[PDB]
Amino acid sequence: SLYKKAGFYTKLLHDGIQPVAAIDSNFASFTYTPRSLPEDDTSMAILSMLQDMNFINNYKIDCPTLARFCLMVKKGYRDPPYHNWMHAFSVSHFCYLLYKNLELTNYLEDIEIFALFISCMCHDLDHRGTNNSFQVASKSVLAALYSSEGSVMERHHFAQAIAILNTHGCNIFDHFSRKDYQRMLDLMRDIILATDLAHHLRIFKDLQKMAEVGYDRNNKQHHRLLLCLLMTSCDLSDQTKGWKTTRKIAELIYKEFFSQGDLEKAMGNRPMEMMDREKAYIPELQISFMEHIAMPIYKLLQDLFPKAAELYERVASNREHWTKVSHKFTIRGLPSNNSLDFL
Ligand SMILES: FC(F)(F)c1ccc(C2(Nc3nc(Cl)nc4[nH]ncc34)CC2)cc1
Ligand SMILES: [Mg+2]
Ligand SMILES: [Zn+2]
Repeated sequence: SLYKKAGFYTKLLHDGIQPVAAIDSNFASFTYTPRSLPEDDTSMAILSMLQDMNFINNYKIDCPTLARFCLMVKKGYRDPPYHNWMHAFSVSHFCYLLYKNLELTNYLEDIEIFALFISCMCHDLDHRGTNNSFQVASKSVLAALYSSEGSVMERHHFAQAIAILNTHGCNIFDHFSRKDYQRMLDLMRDIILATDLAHHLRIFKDLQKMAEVGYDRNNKQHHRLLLCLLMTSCDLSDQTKGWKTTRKIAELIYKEFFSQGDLEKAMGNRPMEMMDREKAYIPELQISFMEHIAMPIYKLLQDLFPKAAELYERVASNREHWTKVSHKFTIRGLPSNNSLDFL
């Protein structure tokens, strides 16, 4: 359960902005797997995505500042099995895919799409590999600061994003007017807070009403609801890839969850079944998660955007795969080598 922080640019300045096709001919496709990109090339890819969506020119972002901001964001992640920089990078890449494939400019303002992308990069900053309940039970400093207000980790991720912006030479919004700077801060707050599953459960009925009634580009509340759904779709986007990706990501999620469970047992507390390596049955847990969480999210995206139908079908397909592998996976927890390669 010990996950380190790396700390407390010239290569990026020389040629950090590359045309996206030079990274991969399939870079703008829903079939691209951003986790296949070497970690050392992710900062360059973030700049390339911002350049390709024309945010650098349109918002007059200073490249050296953007380069330092990206490197600070990357250094802001610890190394738990799942909630690390590679997860934030892939979430950010999915946000770029939504922009490239769904024509978001017809549903949201350019500033909202910009905030969505930046929020994707920052959304799990300084994650400790533990959930909100753990912060409360361990009586952590983060729970002392935010438990009374809800979404302990999410409030911390936002606070860490703000601290990066307040670091000298990293303020990418420095030249914005007081009104636009505040709007960026407000959007990032709401978008990051939408990554709390408890928040998604609370607004579901309203998201399912919006899809039923149809999207209204002049309803400010519809813009807020869409941003929440888009953020959760980016957060769970590993579920829209091939079966090898979903299987590997399930292995990382449970390595992280089981370490939290071992830590709660060492504290003399009984963990949730899904966090207990002696009780958890991963195929059944993934089928419930796919059915209750990911599948309804992508079905809502399909209802609002017809081009997103392939995403839902890919998620439904990965859920069907868990049913088929459950015959070959006959143990609780993970095998001794923490790998699901045997499947
Ligand atoms: F809000 C939301 F965006 F929908 C969201 C919902 C769940 C989660 C996490 N929990 C999961 N639990 C299980 Cl069993 N499998 C998983 N696969 N990918 C994620 C995830 C990672 C914390 C994050 C965001
Ligand atoms: Mg999170
Ligand atoms: Zn996340």
